Amino acid sequence: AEQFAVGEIITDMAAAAWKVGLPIGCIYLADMNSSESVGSDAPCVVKVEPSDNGPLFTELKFYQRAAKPEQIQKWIRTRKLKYLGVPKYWGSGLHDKNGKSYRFMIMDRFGSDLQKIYEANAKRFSRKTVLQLSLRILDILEYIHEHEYVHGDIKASNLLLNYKNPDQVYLVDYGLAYRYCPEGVHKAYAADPKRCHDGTIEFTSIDAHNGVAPSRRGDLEILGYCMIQWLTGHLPWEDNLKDPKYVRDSKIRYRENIASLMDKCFPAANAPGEIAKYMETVKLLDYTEKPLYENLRDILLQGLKAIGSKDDGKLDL
Ligand SMILES: [Cl-]
Ligand SMILES: [Cl-]
Ligand SMILES: [Cl-]
Ligand SMILES: [Cl-]
Ligand SMILES: [Cl-]
Repeated sequence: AEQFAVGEIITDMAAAAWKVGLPIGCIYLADMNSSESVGSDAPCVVKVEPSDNGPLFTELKFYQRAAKPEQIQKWIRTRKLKYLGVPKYWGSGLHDKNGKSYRFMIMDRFGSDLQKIYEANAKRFSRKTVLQLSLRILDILEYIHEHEYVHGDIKASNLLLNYKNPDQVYLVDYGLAYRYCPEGVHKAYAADPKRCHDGTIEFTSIDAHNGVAPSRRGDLEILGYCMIQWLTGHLPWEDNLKDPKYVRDSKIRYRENIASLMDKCFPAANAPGEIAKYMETVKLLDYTEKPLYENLRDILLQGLKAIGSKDDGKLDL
């Protein structure tokens, strides 16, 4: 069931016209309407799903609320950032084909995901790379958290490079993102019966393991586990992913004793102190507490000093 005729022109709900190209779920290259065919260097994609697909509705709502082009540029200029790794929303609508109803959404097109680059690099990323990636992820999490959402599923496969700049990383996939703070009121410490997702097992938060709705501390903890994975090739619990009980137990005990996480993950002494410090600060957060994002970035910046570097934006990939 091909939802589009290749090269057709579709009009979104604001009457913006787009042309549909080849497939890169169901995701087609896309560009502005013109007499030219959509090419392999197209700047957008169009995602299309049945109109009763829950995840695309959720993601679309996130993008409409938090990823308006002007909204992101405004933030970038005011916070004095080089860029912001939240993808831009370009439009959406309803498409009916073959007696079926579909929803589509136009968004930025990206280059490679980090997971492929990570594997091509024998499952290792330098300390330089990890610190530079993570500073930019903290800009992204600060942004989405300030617009009432948590991601709950940060990982290398959800991190894409700017197609035209290998130093800019973007966080994608908001189909199971969660609105933790609707209208400024924080969700209570409790399960959300509308939410079925626990994140990705190896990286997810102790909160999600405990069956409660994800909050901001959860996102920062997920990034902690990513940083260790990226630096070492491994997480302590990776041999028991099939049992969630085991994964949660190891996570809980290692939070209680961060020095033994450092000893386990970086054998023969020598753990990078900024990672331990980062974890210690995240440990301090209550469920509903606003993180001190700039302090977290500072910690990471001390790491860059230690290695003879600076925040020069170079991902080194
Ligand atoms: Cl805003
Ligand atoms: Cl994750
Ligand atoms: Cl929450
Ligand atoms: Cl929190
Ligand atoms: Cl290995």
